[PDB]
Amino acid sequence: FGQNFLNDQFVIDSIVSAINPQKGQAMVEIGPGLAALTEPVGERLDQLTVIELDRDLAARLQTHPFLGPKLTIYQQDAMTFNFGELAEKMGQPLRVFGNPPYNISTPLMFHLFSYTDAIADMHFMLQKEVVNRLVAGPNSKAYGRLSVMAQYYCNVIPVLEVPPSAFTPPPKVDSAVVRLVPHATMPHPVKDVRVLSRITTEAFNQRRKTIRNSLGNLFSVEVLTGMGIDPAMRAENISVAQYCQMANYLAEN
Ligand SMILES: [Cl-]
Ligand SMILES: [Cl-]
Repeated sequence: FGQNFLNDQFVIDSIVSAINPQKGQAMVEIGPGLAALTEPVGERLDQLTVIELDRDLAARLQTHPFLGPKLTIYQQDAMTFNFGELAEKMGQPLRVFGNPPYNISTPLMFHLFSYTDAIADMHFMLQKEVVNRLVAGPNSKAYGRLSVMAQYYCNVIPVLEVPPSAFTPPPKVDSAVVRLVPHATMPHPVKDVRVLSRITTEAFNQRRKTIRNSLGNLFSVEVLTGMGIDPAMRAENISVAQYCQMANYLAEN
């Protein structure tokens, strides 16, 4: 449980103009809620898809006077949803947007990243501290596994800052809308993304320990220094490119 609904008309119109929905596109809203974004987005379209977990909230959109005829509604967890299959059915990549429940906001990005070409872009309302993590550069408390994985997959652009008073009820923290665009060309292509995922996982479990300590399991001291990496570095010190280099190393050797 845990839902906060956008109430601010001027913020909503900002988010909507930021998303810039256009007829012909395959928009998919996650957590439409009380139709705060769904209404104004819907008005611009002839067809819309929404995934809403709450049984009552999904039922209400079904009988909405204007949205009703335009909507395909999936009453379920967005985590269990095959977006690739939808993009296949739609015949084009999806523009996913909305306000995912906090409890799945991190896993859903990962889920969505794996469909790669099936997603045109994403506009999400998320906790501020998560937006900080997504866009974080090295040498920061916010820089972590998520930073590296998201930046591997996507251009990450913070779009709008949203204070709690634009929600009923207000949340305990600040929020931000973030745009994520899967890379047309991978800046740091990686032969096996599973390896990058693993390196980052094991690296960031031991943030304080040095890369030499934290992943002496996977790389010898010579391998790291042969890559230009200082073994005395902690996980926060290693650039996104460097992580991708290490992943490419293990896959090729
Ligand atoms: Cl309503
Ligand atoms: Cl992290």
